[PDB]
Formats: sequence, structure tokens, C-alpha cells
Amino acid sequence: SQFIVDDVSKTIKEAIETTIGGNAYQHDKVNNWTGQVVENCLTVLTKEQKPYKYIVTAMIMQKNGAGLHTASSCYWNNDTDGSCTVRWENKTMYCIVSVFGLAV
Amino acid sequence: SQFIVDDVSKTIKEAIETTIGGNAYQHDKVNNWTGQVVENCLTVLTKEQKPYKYIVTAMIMQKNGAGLHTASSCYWNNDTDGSCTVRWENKTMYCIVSVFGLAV
Repeated sequence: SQFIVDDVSKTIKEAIETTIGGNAYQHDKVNNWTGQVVENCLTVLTKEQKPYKYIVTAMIMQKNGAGLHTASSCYWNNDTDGSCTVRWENKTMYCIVSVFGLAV
Repeated sequence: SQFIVDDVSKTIKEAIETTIGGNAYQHDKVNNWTGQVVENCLTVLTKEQKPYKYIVTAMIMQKNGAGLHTASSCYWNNDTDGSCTVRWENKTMYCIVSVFGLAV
């Protein structure tokens, strides 16, 4: 098997790695990191100047063996609106970002 | 001090408690529960027949002592669009739901 990664996923993952890669979970710093991830991934989207509203959410979980499950549902225009979720991890943390684009 | 809980937060929290209250984290069942929470909270919003697109996200984390941080950022119309986040927990799990409404 083989695969080529779509552009949105690749550029979101890069924004995460740039923002937090090389770092170990530190409770007092992570709220600022999580805010930086969302802001840098929103900038990934808005620099393209496309006619959409965007929502970007991110979560950073310390790695400790806990189970975690996420899901989303939307009421929108399925012909034009969409979302992408990316998961990223290192030895001490998992970071999941989801972006949603809604045509205006 | 005192407070009165806004209607959206109260009705989202009730949808979570109805969906998962009384239950203990069980790995194989939680993906379905998380999907049920999002669907029941989206129904909370869409039954009001208002002129908005909605995004509902939910996360269920097993309680194990792990740190967790979440954040969101949006590019939208600040005069009309908005969001609410609710956190809920019992002895074995935390469930966080965020809803975002974007005027059409």
C-alpha cells in the first residue's frame, strides 16, 4: 500500500510540529502552546484568502496511558463545507487539531 | 457570589448527562457514546430552527491523572457568530463539548 497526504493535513501537521516539536509536556506552559497551535493553524487557512468562515480547535493531552475519544457532527452545506483532523504525538504529549471550513 | 447558567450551557450539559450519566468508562463502548453525545447536542441546537450552521465537537477522556488542555480560534463574524463549551465529569471520565454557531 502507499499514500500521498493531502495539502491541508500536511500543512496543519507542519504547523503543529513547528509550534510544539522538540518540547516536553510542562503543565504551566501548555495552555499557551495550545493557543499558539490554534492561531498558527488558523493562519495556515486564512492566508489563502478563500470565501469561508473557519473554526480551529486543538487539544494537547499529556501521555499517561489514558483513553481518549473524540467526535464531531455538523449542520451545514455538505456540497461546500468540510473538515480535516490531524493527530500528532511525541514522547510526552498527543495533539489533535480539527479545522472546519464553512462557505459564506 | 452566585450565578445563573445560560440556556445553551444548561441544555448541552443535560444532553451529556442523559447520554452518558450513570456509566463507567469502557473503551469499546466510548466511541459510540461520544458519537451519541454529539448527535444529541446537535439536535439541542437544530430543533430551534434558527438561521445558523453548527459545528459540535465532543471529547471523552478516561480519568487517569493526565493533564489536558484545549483551545479554539475562529475566523467569522464576531457580531453574529459564537460558541459555548461545557465540561462534565463523573468518577471515571471527563466529557467536554463545544458548539459553534455561524450565521448564514
